[PDB]
Amino acid sequence: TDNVTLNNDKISGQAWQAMRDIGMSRFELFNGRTQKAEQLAAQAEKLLNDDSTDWNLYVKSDKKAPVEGDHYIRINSSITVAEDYLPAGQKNDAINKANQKMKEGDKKGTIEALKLAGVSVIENQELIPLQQTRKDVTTALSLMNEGKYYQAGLLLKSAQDGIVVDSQSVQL
Amino acid sequence: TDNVTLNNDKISGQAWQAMRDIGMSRFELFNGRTQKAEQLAAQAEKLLNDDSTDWNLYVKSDKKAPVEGDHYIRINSSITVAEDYLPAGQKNDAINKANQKMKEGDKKGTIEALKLAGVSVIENQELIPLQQTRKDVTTALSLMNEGKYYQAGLLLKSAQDGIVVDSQSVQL
Amino acid sequence: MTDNVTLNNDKISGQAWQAMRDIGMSRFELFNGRTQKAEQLAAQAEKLLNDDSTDWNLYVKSDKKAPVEGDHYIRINSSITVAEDYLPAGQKNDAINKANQKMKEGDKKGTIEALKLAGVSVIENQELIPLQQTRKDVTTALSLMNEGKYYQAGLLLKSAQDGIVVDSQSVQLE
Amino acid sequence: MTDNVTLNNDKISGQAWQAMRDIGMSRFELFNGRTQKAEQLAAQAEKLLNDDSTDWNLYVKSDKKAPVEGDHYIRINSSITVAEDYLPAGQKNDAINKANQKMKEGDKKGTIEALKLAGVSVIENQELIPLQQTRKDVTTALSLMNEGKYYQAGLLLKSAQDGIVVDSQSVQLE
Repeated sequence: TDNVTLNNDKISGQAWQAMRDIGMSRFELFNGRTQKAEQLAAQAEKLLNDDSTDWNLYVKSDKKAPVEGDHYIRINSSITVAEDYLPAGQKNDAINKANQKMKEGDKKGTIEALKLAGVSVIENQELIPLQQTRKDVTTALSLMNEGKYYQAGLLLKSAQDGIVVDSQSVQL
Repeated sequence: TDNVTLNNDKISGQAWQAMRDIGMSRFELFNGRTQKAEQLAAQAEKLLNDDSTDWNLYVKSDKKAPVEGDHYIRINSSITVAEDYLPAGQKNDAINKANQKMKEGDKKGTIEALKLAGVSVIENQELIPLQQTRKDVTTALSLMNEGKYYQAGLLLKSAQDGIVVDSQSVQL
Repeated sequence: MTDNVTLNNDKISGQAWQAMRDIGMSRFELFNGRTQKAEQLAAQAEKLLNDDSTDWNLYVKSDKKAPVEGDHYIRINSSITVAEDYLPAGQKNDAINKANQKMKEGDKKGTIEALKLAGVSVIENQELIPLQQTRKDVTTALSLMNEGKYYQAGLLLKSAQDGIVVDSQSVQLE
Repeated sequence: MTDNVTLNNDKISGQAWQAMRDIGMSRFELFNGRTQKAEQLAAQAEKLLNDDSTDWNLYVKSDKKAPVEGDHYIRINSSITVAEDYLPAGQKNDAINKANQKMKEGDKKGTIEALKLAGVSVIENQELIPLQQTRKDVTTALSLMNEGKYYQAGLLLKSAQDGIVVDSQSVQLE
């Protein structure tokens, strides 16, 4: 399933699951189960090339991908808080306000109430370069079809090293 | 589903999925969807306390958990290789031997052939303390039932910081 | 503690890098029962970070909004990630030789182009900290140590470290 | 570069820590078109790691099998992870005060017990490297730099860094 960032940008659940599959496929090479490795690599190839999927939904438009003509897409998002010192009594009142804002679904009000609590919020967006990752998966399957399993492991690993984490303060 | 380490120790797919749920639940707090946060926290509570599950299957017996009477369990495993220098021609022959061993399902022969290629293999086992994590999830749900959403976020984060990565050279 | 530069020649604060190292060591010594050593380490970080003979604008990454109003991210480290496409070895080894010559020549843009021909993409990982927010964490951590509130000081030092972010960007020199 | 100790008082190599820092910087300078500076950094790491006036046994973590036959993991850094159970604040703040006094007193075992009463578990993260395998990576990286094979040298420096492992263990002093 798809999730969303705080600014409501879509996150690809399929590409996330394909990154999980790629990592398992590499493990199964070393585990001596080469056919399960190929199946896992194939599932990631299908997840990443699904023509039903609208891949433009997940593109992070303001980040230049390594290869020309490629794009980064979002595959996960997580939260980092950083608390500054505040007297506990004034912080508690501020957090109470934040909690009511979360219950109200007010995202911007949540960030603002948290700011008054000395709390800042970073959003870490995990990204992959879609076409680079597709090419890594396809060449890896080609190497598996040649019996070059270690070399396929190298390509799968490369796809995983292509993941970046873009950490940005929250601006709504 | 369950996976296995190289020595064939079982890995808990449910606890893995509960760690993924915990992290999403914390995000949804900040995202201002407190009820989806509670549902995600509840799914992790059910995954982690399933009495159908044989939790002793996943225990890492030789690692002392923080809290007394608790145990670490395995929730993931991945591979790190470290290549030493070898002339390319003698390495290629060694990798050929390794690839045939992987095709043969011979794990120990794979590690040995890889050694002759200058390649060593580390297994990173991701672990969680089961009862500590259960308690974190339950208190977090209690705090959500009191409307203390930020404070529940703290407990969910603590569960995630409890994850350790045990990296060990492969011995079969 | 001496400065370095990114691939684009932007300055990197070695003082700020050393403060973050001291902050980590300071927190450890708290739990190690050496609070006096913990304070000297945090005091070292505070004076590294607040040096008013240093021109902190040299280190700012201006295209990144800091969490706290009026703050800025500064560069404290740069590292390299490569990603290798599969290539006919002869074609790759040939372009690697070219990229090696460009590195000898000090030709950064030639190095990136040659590595492209070798199927190699280069990412530059810039480690950043929010300057003023980090100074405030250290200063208040020091106050807490002087008040004997050692566990609480460790909380603020940890929070300073969690402010470190890594900006991974594909290399574009021209 | 000076040594420290773990919570259990086992020695930590500051020389090895500094070599790993130099190895990272050396790889960066390769791509930065400063190969001469890259070699000096790797040469610094090699002589830090191979110092035969240093007693490398002091740093060995004997309960951890290194990947290569006859090698050993050595400690290059220690850090702290805490995990806090939810506790009635009054009960927690009370035990934190006790833990703060134990840290002032330099009483490591008292600090751990007091923190337990506060719902706080302490993990010590020990960063390790395989000593001989790391020396070999650096030495051959230097050879590759002298042969003008700069990209290939970066491969070996990267491989040295990927040998770093973190042993996270709950704190047990008695």
